[PDB]
Amino acid sequence: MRVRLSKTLAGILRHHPGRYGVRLTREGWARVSEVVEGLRKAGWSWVEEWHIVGVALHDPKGRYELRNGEIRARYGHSIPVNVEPLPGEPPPILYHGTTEEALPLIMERGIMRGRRLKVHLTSSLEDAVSTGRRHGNLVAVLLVDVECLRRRGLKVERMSKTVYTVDWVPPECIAEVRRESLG
Ligand SMILES: [Cl-]
Ligand SMILES: [Cl-]
Ligand SMILES: [Cl-]
Ligand SMILES: [Cl-]
Repeated sequence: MRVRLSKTLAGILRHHPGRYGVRLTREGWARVSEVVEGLRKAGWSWVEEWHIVGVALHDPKGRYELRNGEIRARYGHSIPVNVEPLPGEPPPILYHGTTEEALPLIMERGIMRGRRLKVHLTSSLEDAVSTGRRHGNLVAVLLVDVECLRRRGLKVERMSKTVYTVDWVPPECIAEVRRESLG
């Protein structure tokens, strides 16, 4: 964390900009120079703007967006911001990675947001597993019926090539559960 630049940047842009001296607009935008200065004040003496540009442009998932001198995270916020969705229709199945410990409550009342503003879904099975493992448990992957969501009046918004958001996933819209412990 304190050694991982992209992980630290995601935290600044999604959860806690103020303690790095970073101001965000209500669309999530930060000045890259202000991000670099905030990281340097926090002890990252070697960080330069070309690092932050590369964290964004070489990110494998499209976590970040640049615009002349500014940067934002496209999704994952716990800070209230508005990010406009990308064009594109979601595929019929999306994945959500979680823990086996969370399954009984998910089965009762669905997937609900944690600290983030929205529930996040991915078209990449690999990424769903990686995300579940961050919750540090036996990983469970939920296969989510996207048109079930839309039939329930939930908008499914594309925030990056592979990541989509929704307010809530009703338990009826969970098509399949795959448990790590049974692989
Ligand atoms: Cl968001
Ligand atoms: Cl708005
Ligand atoms: Cl926007
Ligand atoms: Cl999420």
